[PDB]
Amino acid sequence: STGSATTTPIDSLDDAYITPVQIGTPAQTLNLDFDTGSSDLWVFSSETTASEVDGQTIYTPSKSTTAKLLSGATWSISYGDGSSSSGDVYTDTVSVGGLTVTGQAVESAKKVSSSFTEDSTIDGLLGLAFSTLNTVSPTQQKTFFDNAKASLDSPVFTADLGYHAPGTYNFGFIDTTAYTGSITYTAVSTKQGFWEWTSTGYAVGSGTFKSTSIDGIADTGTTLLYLPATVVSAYWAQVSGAKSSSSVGGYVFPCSATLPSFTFGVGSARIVIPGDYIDFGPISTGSSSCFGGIQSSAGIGINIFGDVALKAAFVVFNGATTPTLGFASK
Repeated sequence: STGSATTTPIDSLDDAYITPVQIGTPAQTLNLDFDTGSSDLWVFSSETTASEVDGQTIYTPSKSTTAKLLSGATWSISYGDGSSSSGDVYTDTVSVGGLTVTGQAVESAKKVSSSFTEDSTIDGLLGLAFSTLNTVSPTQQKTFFDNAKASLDSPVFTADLGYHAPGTYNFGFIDTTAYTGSITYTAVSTKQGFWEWTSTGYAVGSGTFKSTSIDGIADTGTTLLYLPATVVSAYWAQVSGAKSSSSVGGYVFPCSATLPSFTFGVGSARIVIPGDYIDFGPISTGSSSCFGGIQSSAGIGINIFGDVALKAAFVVFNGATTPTLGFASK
């Protein structure tokens, strides 16, 4: 089997991407944030504290003939941005782009933090990291991908995120029309439960490539590119007037600037992020200070190849017995 679903930016900045997901019988379609940096499929639901729901579409398990309470199971998750959610668990039928999993754990939120409430466009998350990070207790649950894997034509999924445009998540096949050149594969460590890999270096604009190992995670659920302070300083030094602002929370730059590209290495291959992808617009409405899309990972504890980086590539998440990651230009 295979599946193919379109993923759409939630706003004009590509702050996140939503993908429609069918849950239950009859289908209830919710727009979920596919997150390769976490491993819980959780939704706004009929159980979510009413004051914490503001515009989201909810899953109502009592209206699904295939829903079953997973008795005694609870979940609770905290994300890198300080947001969180928790609740109980049902199993139900879940379909993405025509690919169906029966008995998928669907984690129903009883509580969500303010950032989730405030984002009316995101009805939940669908985790695509390794199932070892799943938070369900006392019986850990598998991700949608892990459940689907054995049925897929090939044990892979691909992320093809758009810049200010829709893109595609495919399951079970590699669309050879969706990228240019060849796919370069690179080793993955699953020791921390992430799609963790080592970039071979970087360049700023038309500058020379610096060969240096940068360990980080491929994370579709993180908006920006978070890299070591040395790398980030080298980038922003090429933008007149750019500075790190503790009050704003990162690097800012004059909105009048033209940003240089940023290149990262995948083995001997190179992925180029155009300068425009690094512009996250005014820090506040009407400001002439703009927020940068490349930020320091110092004090996160991990480097993160988030959407800024991933949307410049066609990315293969290879879930074979020894997982790997593939990157191609597009």
